[PDB]
Amino acid sequence: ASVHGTTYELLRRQGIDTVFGNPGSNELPFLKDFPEDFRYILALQEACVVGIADGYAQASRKPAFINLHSAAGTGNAMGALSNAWNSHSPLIVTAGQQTRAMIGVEALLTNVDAANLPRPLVKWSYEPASAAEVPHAMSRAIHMASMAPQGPVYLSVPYDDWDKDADPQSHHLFDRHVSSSVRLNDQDLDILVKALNSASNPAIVLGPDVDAANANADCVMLAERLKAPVWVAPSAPRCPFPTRHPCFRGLMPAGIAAISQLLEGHDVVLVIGAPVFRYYQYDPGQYLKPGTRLISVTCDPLEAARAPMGDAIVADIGAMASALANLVEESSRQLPTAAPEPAKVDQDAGRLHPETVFDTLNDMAPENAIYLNESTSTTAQMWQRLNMRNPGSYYFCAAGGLGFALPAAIGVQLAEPERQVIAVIGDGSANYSISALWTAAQYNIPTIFVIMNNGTYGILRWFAGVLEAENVPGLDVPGIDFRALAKGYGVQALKADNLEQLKGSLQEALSAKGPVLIEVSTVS
Amino acid sequence: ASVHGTTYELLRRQGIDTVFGNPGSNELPFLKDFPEDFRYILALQEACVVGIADGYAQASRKPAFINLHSAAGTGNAMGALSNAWNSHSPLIVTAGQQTRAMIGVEALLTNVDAANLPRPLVKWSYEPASAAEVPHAMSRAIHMASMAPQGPVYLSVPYDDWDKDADPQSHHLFDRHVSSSVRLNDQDLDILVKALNSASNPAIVLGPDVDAANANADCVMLAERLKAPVWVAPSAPRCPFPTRHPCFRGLMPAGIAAISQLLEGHDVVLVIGAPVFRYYQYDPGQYLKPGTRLISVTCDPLEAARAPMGDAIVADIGAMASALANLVEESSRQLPTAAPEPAKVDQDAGRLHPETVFDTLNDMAPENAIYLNESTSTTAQMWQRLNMRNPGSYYFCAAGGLGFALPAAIGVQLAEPERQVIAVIGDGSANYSISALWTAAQYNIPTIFVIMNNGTYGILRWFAGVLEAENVPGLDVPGIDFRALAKGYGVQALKADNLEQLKGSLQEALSAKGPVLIEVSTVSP
Amino acid sequence: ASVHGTTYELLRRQGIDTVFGNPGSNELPFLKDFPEDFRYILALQEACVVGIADGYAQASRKPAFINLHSAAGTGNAMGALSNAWNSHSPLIVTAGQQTRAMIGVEALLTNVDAANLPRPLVKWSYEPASAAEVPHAMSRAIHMASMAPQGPVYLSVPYDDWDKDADPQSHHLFDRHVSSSVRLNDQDLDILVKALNSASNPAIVLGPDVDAANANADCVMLAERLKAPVWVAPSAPRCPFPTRHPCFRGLMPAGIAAISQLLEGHDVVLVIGAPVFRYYQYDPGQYLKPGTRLISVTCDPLEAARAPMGDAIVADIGAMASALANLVEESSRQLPTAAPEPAKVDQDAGRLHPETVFDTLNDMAPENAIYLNESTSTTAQMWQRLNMRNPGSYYFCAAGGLGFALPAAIGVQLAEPERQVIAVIGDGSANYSISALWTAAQYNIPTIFVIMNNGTYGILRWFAGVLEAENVPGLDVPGIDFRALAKGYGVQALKADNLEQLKGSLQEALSAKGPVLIEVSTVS
Ligand SMILES: Cc1ncc(C[n+]2csc(CCOP(=O)(O)OP(=O)(O)O)c2C)c(N)n1
Ligand SMILES: Cc1ncc(C[n+]2csc(CCOP(=O)(O)OP(=O)(O)O)c2C)c(N)n1
Ligand SMILES: Cc1ncc(C[n+]2csc(CCOP(=O)(O)OP(=O)(O)O)c2C)c(N)n1
Ligand SMILES: [Ca+2]
Ligand SMILES: [Ca+2]
Ligand SMILES: [Ca+2]
Ligand SMILES: [Mg+2]
Repeated sequence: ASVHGTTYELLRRQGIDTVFGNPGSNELPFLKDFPEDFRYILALQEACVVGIADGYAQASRKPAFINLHSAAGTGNAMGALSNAWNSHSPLIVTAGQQTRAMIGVEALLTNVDAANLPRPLVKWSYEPASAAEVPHAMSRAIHMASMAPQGPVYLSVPYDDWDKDADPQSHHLFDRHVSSSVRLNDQDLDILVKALNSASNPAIVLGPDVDAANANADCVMLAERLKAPVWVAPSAPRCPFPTRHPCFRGLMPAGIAAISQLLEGHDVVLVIGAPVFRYYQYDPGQYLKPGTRLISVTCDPLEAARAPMGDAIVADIGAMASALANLVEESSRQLPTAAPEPAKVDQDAGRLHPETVFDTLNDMAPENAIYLNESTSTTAQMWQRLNMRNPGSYYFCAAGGLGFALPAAIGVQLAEPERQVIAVIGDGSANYSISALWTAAQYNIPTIFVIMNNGTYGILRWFAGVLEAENVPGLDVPGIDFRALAKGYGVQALKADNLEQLKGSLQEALSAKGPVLIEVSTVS
Repeated sequence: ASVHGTTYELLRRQGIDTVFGNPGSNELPFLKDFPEDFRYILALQEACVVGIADGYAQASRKPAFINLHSAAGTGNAMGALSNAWNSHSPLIVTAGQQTRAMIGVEALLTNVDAANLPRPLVKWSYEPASAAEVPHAMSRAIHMASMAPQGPVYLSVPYDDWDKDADPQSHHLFDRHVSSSVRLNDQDLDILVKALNSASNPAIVLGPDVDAANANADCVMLAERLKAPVWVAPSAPRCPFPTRHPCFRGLMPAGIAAISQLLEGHDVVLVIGAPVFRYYQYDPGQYLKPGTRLISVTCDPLEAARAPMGDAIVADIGAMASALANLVEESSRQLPTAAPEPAKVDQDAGRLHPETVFDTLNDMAPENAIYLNESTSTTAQMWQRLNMRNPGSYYFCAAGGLGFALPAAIGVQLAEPERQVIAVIGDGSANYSISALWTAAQYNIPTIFVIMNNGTYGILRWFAGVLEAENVPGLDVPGIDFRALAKGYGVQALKADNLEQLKGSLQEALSAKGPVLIEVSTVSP
Repeated sequence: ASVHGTTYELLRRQGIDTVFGNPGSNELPFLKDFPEDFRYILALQEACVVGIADGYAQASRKPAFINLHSAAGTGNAMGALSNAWNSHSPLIVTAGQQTRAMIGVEALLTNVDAANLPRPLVKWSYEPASAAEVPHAMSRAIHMASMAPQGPVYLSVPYDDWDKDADPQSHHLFDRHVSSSVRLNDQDLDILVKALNSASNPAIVLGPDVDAANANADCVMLAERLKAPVWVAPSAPRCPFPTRHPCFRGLMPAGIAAISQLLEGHDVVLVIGAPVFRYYQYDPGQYLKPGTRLISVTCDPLEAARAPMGDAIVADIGAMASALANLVEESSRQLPTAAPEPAKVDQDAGRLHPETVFDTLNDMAPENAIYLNESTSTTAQMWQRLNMRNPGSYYFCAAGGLGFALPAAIGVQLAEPERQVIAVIGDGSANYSISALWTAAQYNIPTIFVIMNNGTYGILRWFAGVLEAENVPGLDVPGIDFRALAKGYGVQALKADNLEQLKGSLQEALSAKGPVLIEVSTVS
């Protein structure tokens, strides 16, 4: 058997049947004789390729396979990999390398010191020392990406390797099962449950790894058992809790003082599946107010190590959430009261307020809709106004790297064809991966794109105000016609200059058969 | 003085007055109080920001300054940095980092292992140990970028550093002059000259570093004195020789066997300013045929070390080219036999052949026009059919990384407002950096973009053909409206479905005052 | 408080009270005002510092703290870090950096690209961006080194940081508890238990991580339950099992074909706490013969991902071994019969056979002795002839990096003052970290060093034979007088040119009160 055949059988047996790519000469030998049982998803830009695979991996909760072209292709994908690292996305990234005979002279398309290129944004980077080693390296890549903490991995393969003969003993690779679904030992776990039962005013904080492990339901039960208010960790890449649940308290502000102030009065704080903490703005103060004890459960050793306070437990979030939810006593305390419904903002017949857009989406979108957010100046309003009952309903670039939501929305839609994906993207962020639109049109992926157009870098303007910075250039982005951009890539475009038009467009988009883009004129 | 004021004074004193950027919160403290003598050029994407800066640096023959945001921004620009490494572009890439007080907890926007991120694609990568060191670090970066072999450098700066006090002794950095324009010592230089003089059949091979050093004229004199045929190194990122000069033989095919054959018979082969060699396709054979002696002159130690044959000299192209040009004696040998004329290919009144397009461009474009090529399948024909007699008249992505030409065509146009830039770009390549068009509109850079739309990844379909590779997915890119994309970013758009329309389109484009995009319906392979 | 005080308090609160080091100017501001509750162990060389700390960490099953000088000091120690990586030794390596004001100009003693230097032989490499962060960085290092899979970490600190003001919120670091004591979920653990109970002919293979977790007893129980033969994985760094137990089958030869042959007939092979596998010699063949299924329990994701065959479970060895040992049913199968005692080799009145030396050590050493092996050409003989009943009784360079055993023997002896340490080192290996002897004499660490002198690189001479390689230079090391070297460093020395002198020297050595070195004349 050839390395080519052996490799595809490996992918197939490990449950991988989709290839997200942008091709090059180095990758032709691998793409040739493409298995009929495999699917290839072309994106025009590498940043788009990874974004789409990222959305697909996250929604499907399974590793995604990518094929890029040498250093140039890998390089273009770097920004996307930065997000994938933060969101623990299981991405197997392969890139074609020059033929071994030509690597020495550094011929054109040679990926120099290839393993080093994507570092430090991957848990594993590797180039095999021989063709026969390739299947085994691929097997390594598959399990490294899938083991906790999940993350992107990198593999470089010289194009001449694929036709070579593969080692017959590679058959042992096909059916390897690697598990990391583990939880705290019985003894220590009982001590933890003791502590939770004995707390007089517990609070719970959930991060994206809860949604990734589909432990949302288990967390809901745990909260109901402890009668505890629930928060989502700051800078949230996902949503791990029904946002209308009486326990839900909303998105924590990404500041040190702000968070210790919020947790004040809570004697024990259970953090599940989140870093402690993913702060953003400079907000000096106490990490925790005296009287508050923090206990962290995380799947990532790097997160437990760098937390500046509290105890940490490194385990699988799914197994841990399940264990706790089923072991804690039912507290007699009153169940928390659901937060009040957001106030209706005053809306004239002009440009729409971000609050109005969200309220309208909430009224018109299906109950099982999936939202992506890359509208940076309106994130807070988005969490308050969208009712998200189900898991996997929200995605936001995990490292703050723009260009994520647009291609990811296509990947997510591909992963969940029964759920309407609605991406809310700012006029600024939209340009980073605009060409992903073409993939949506080409593969009939009925994703809905809502472009929030206020002609500027909203968030940046705000920051410039709180720093008091004057004469800052490059904050404005006038002169972009997004309907023409969407026509450029074969996507139906609509405009919403006002509320009347916004409802009309939303109704039309929801009904349309293919992907639709709506340009909304929002206030500055 | 603040680190902010000191750093801007250093850039000012070092001849930098332009900043290509895409801003983020980590960079606000730096962009604030933007000096009135500085000019900021905004790009919607990072790849686009770097590409434009690259074109600007290569055409101006001076280092370019870039400001990006954290790892996300730097990452988006990696593909572009691969090209820049290969073309020795002097680029100074600075990226904002999180406040020092917030790095430890790895807050959002922290650039982890910052200096490691752009490796191995930069000459130098660094994050200062404190605020006061920032100005010094910036100096190191400026000089690392400008010193032979020129290249991109990376500097990460925590945003809280800008408002801090600078070391008073930082003033010593302002007027620092560093020179690397050196040449072979007199003794060894005379020996080399003697070799060239005694050669009975020398050949010359020029690389992109010749055009970078503006050594084209000196190389012409040298070629004329030696009466030697002149070739351009394979995968040529630039043009270092008048393509219509009688010594010019053309672009070398990127194959080991193809090159040894072309050089057969030449007792002495002098290679100037090129890697040896930048092969591409697998084309196994002899590196050099017996009886052929090769001498390479490079400014990059890495190039001299990796060459699989010949002697090498690591020196400044400018100085070396000038020295040799004026040292070699005039040979009485006869000039090289005149090269045949590119045939006028068959063309009906339907979709245009790439050759028809190049012939028309060469007939209508000004003598001092600058071309940028990102049409991968038509490169060979472009070189045969375009008369480029001046320096700085050609750019092609140096590492083969697509997404170069479009933004770079804007950078080049900015650097040379008196020369008409004409980007020839395949429908595939055009998508990698499409948003760059917005920058041309916003700042009214009158670059002309010619999109060769054949609906496919031409070069790939061909390579798949020779490999007898059947059932290869992802080679077709149908359903792309480029006039609509141009409109989306505010650029005037025209279309050419046939020869007559192409001519009229070019005429209109050359008389336009702003950027113009022309979608050309070319024949699919 | 100062960064200096805060830091010593953190180490104190985290259980650290010993600094192994070799000082430099960059380390003076750290070492000044050395806390009275801390002890400092000086070594003449860096490879020796880390070797000693490594031995101490392995034997105490706790993280060892190290202090080295800048780049030159760190550099000198990288061979030893190579062993520590393979042994999963929890070493916290700290190295002084130039003052922040001088790093830019690259003054003398400046550690350029400090974080990159130790890579990739460390779990985590870091240099704080400010002095106030030093304490937090130290916290990360401590936890990163202690979390499974344990291993070495590296922190570079500019010497001017120590005298700076610490962040008051640093107090949150002091009592952080981080646990990775985890095991497979009940559901999946039940399936594994069933597979083991239904096994018709199971075998067990143990690695060094068993002895590290002190799960030896649990493994014994598991073995007796299942009535299964017990191997030790190849290239063994430690001894995870009593070598005279009825189930004990010995150390597996370090080859592919040899191991699959040995496992032939066993339907289920359970590998615990070992890579799969640490092969050495070139022995091509089947990874496993048909009919043999393999299950591996490892605490290291890198090991699980790279095994060429079998299923894997990534969990804590201590927790998993305990659960399994108490869950599996008692088999009705007949308990294996103990391996027959090794034959007595013929010994004339001249030089000594390695076999004779081990037989004599076994006869005269205490039952709780601790052996360290650096006699590369006599490892097999050593495993068969030494009866090691207890945990922590054997150590061997885990990456085959020589210069480990001499200093490590000192570290182990320091960690275990009640157990006699006996290091068996070849004349060749003795030279790599010879100056370590000084430390044993300085602090009167009564380690016994047995030098096997055959005046050559035995193992190398043997390998040159298999490859029929002739005319190989540098294989002989004549003219080394080890008694004079011991005298040079203040250690009592004895000689043994024959069996009668071996017995004599051994009795005196064991009766000795300080360290002793015995030079034994062994056959070629
Ligand atoms: C790749 C990348 N480039 C730049 C930034 C910095 N950045 C963050 S938000 C933002 C403005 C986003 O504009 P828009 O999409 O309009 O959101 P708005 O603030 O207008 O709601 C920028 C430039 C980033 N986070 N990632
Ligand atoms: C960033 C990047 N991605 C992928 C490739 C591989 N690649 C080389 S040529 C090519 C197709 C280019 O098509 P087009 O621009 O239409 O030129 P044509 O071949 O059609 O003439 C691709 C995908 C590359 N060189 N750079
Ligand atoms: C630092 C280091 N250098 C070299 C080697 C290679 N090596 C392994 S064993 C050996 C010879 C050891 O000889 P000795 O300690 O006398 O034992 P003998 O083979 O004589 O029994 C060498 C050179 C190594 N493993 N580590
Ligand atoms: Ca905006
Ligand atoms: Ca094309
Ligand atoms: Ca020896
Ligand atoms: Mg890198």
